[PDB]
Amino acid sequence: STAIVTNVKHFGGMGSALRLSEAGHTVACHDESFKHQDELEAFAETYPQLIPMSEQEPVELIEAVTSALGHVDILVSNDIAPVEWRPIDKYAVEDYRDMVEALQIKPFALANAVASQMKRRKSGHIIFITSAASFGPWKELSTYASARAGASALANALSKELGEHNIPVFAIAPNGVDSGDSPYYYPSEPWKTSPEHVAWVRKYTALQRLGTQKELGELVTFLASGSCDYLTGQVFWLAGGFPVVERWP
Amino acid sequence: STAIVTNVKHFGGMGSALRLSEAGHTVACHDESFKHQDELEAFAETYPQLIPMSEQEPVELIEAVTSALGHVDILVSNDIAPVEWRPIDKYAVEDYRDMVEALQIKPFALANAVASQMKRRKSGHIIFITSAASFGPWKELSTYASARAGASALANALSKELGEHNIPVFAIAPNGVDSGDSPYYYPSEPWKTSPEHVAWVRKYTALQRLGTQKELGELVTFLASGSCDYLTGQVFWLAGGFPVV
Amino acid sequence: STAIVTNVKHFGGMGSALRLSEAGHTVACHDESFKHQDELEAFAETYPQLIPMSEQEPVELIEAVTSALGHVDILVSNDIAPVEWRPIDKYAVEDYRDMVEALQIKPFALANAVASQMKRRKSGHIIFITSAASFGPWKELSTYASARAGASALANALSKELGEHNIPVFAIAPNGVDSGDSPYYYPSEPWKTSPEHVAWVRKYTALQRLGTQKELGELVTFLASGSCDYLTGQVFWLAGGFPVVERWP
Amino acid sequence: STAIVTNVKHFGGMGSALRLSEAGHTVACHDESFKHQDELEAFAETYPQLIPMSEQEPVELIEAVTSALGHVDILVSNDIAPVEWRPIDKYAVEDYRDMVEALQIKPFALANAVASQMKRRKSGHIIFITSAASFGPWKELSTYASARAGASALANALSKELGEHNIPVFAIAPNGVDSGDSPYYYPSEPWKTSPEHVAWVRKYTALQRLGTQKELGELVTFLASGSCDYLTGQVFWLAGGFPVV
Ligand SMILES: CCOC(=O)C[C@H](O)CC#N
Ligand SMILES: CCOC(=O)C[C@H](O)CC#N
Ligand SMILES: [Cl-]
Ligand SMILES: [Cl-]
Repeated sequence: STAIVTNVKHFGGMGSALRLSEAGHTVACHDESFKHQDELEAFAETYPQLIPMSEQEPVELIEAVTSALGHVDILVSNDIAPVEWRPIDKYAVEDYRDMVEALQIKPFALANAVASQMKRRKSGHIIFITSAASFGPWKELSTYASARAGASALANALSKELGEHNIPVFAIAPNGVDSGDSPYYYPSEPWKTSPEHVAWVRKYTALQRLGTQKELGELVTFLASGSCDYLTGQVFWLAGGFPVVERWP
Repeated sequence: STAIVTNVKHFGGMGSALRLSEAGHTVACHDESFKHQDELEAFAETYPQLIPMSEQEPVELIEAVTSALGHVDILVSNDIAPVEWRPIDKYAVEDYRDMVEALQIKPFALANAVASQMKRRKSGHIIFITSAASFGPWKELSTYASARAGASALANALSKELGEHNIPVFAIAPNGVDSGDSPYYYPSEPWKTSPEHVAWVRKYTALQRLGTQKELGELVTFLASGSCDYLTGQVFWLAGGFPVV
Repeated sequence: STAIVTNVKHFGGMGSALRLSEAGHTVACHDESFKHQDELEAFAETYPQLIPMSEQEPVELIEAVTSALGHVDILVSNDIAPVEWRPIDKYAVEDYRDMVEALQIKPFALANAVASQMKRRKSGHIIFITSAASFGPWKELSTYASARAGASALANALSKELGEHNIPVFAIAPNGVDSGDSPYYYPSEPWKTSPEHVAWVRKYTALQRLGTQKELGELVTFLASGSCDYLTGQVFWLAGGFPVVERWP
Repeated sequence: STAIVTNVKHFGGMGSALRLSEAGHTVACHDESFKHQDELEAFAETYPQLIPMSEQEPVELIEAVTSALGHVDILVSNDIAPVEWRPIDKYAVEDYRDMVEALQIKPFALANAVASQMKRRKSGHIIFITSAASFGPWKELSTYASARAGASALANALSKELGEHNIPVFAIAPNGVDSGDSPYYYPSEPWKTSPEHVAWVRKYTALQRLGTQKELGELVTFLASGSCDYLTGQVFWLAGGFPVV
């Protein structure tokens, strides 16, 4: 079993890669910083179980992995963009097109690049990492919440055509997952150290804590194992019960 | 009260434009065919209570309506694109982009173009016509279902920020709505006439029939009326109960 | 067209009755207080357009209305119970059975009592008034949120069998609808006068205000008019955008 | 780690009990047939790693497990009732009550009976097995679909208060899961053997097959493991993609 995890330094990247690899997948990793050989080889050295790739674009990346490693069994599309908290009327149309490019077009392109090989052998798994923002409580996140919805609905829709070929498709919609040094989307500073951030979390999530990288990695790996292919199409709300609101004053 | 309905000859266009008009709104209309003065004039003669514009892109359409009728109270973004049933590996990436542009970037642009003047007047209603295909039963409809889902979520997201400025936002997600001569998406031929289509509609929908332009128009007109602003954010599933098994 | 509205003094009762009647329905009204003729006739006097009934139980009530007025076209099941904000382990099983009796069994019994006459003439509308609590943000409302869900799912399920008979079925799930002198569920004191209650509302709803009885009545009446039978099965979230949560600290 | 699985011979019972056991939980089992020492003993011989109880009602079942194995870490409320396809006007009101009691009051009672000891230990997992029939495509299933929806919402509601005490709550809503000899709800005869059933499953579900007890059991065991507590509140749609059109 060979896996691709994208943007491996951010968001759900490391949880996914590290846990897939503990389980025994062979894990090829994409990141933007891997443009640079200095960065690539420092990651390889830091994590000798993982296989970093330099390729950046979807068709590029799939083919390199296929040639180097024989075929792609598991695709984890771990998509990122910075959130821009503007009122609607202060965006340009181009800003949404960029957001949609990074969050919705991307996972479609990776799924387009890899499907035919997966269909041909009647096996594969496909996992999009999206966001609990999809139909959520926030305001002034309109470009971000909607693009994430497009992505979650894509996974569900793909699940229905790819069933005949024995290929499960899933979407994982997180909130409040600790991201360590990564700014996407809950870095340990400030979320783990600033007393207000710590309090906001305790207020508004049912479990009263951040979720861990391990919990997200454990999920990606459960879905990829083939123990429960029958859940195909599921959007998973990986949000620790967020939001909760307290009883009336 | 001034309204804009886009792509007026297709999908929920006529339903929406005609009902708004009966209700006393001044309804400006957009459509691709109004590029051609020829077609525009034919429309205006047939529909003296509607006012068809030639303008095609969102900002010029909004500016032109604003300048000739003096402020948009109501936007109905009636969005359409040719659905092509294909398996995921047979599409060009560029085909998804085109489909997202017509079904998803376009309602954003129209909202983006009208939002600041509605906030200033603290008054307005915004309606996206999307689709019941979002998270639906279909296969090989992946581009369409997902683009339409993006558009529905956009309506919900905007309702949340625009509430504060007294501006309700809605999506209407149809299936099986009669589109007359238009092929977007259930044209009278064949859906009303071919025995085998009539029976498919009768089997997989609860009311056992197609929805009408009057039903669609009546919903748009109620939403826009100011009578039930407190539904803001809602996705209405206009599908007569589809599917049934 | 003849309508029944239940518990007419509470919740969505008056909005429903008054607006149905403005539209030209003949409106028969049920309330618990109508047990007492003193209360009945004061309501009749106060509102001469409306027809109060004394009957309390579903079979009882339907038959009286049918005999007095010829047939029932529109059923508005406007169901109430006091919410009890306990932790789960502090309920008795009986407390949930009571809640389920008042919120879920009741609307089923009224729909059971009236269906056959509606099926026979191939016309009718059925409206349950439930609650946005159904899958909501609250805690320690567990008996209340779930019973309301049972009721909303009932409406949807009934819509699918009653389509062949041209009978639309809907569920209206409110939050924060001003209820005047009624304690179910947002009385004007304190919600309209106490500065904290007013503030909580501004914090957490998108429109930053209570919803009105008129807005709810306008909806029941729109659905009953037959202008848009094609929405059958809809659960309407009549909650003014609740909940919203502010940007990160 | 101690678990309880109810109605163990039906629906998701064996899936759940057997997988939990393989994972090192001590699994107590309940079932109507364990009224009769006869049947209980036959079960215990066949399944030496499972421990069947005779107790029938929620509080005695919980007390008896607590006293013989010393604290319930895991509740799996595997709920069942005979579905009778009838139109709304043909049911007795009392038939809805019975259906609500078995599918909805029962998981409440079991949760109600175990919650305080889990809060004290700040440790526990609670899983309801419900149904994909909630807001589904079926007609004349009104009592069943609604009772199951009540049960699913109960899981979500409890997750919200029990979070604070470190106790995750879940529902699993199945369709088309092989139930072996059990008639709740897809027995091997006929669903595995009759040509016409095999083809219906093949047509209306995306994976074109029935789910297995191993798949169900693997989900329960993952949820209960402590590995992904942050999903708490989730309704898992275990339906292989049903329906498709
Ligand atoms: C705008 C706040 O961010 C989120 O909603 C969640 C984020 O997208 C994913 C995580 N963790
Ligand atoms: C427990 C708080 O009450 C609600 O959720 C809304 C209420 O049930 C209906 C209204 N208005
Ligand atoms: Cl349509
Ligand atoms: Cl099942």
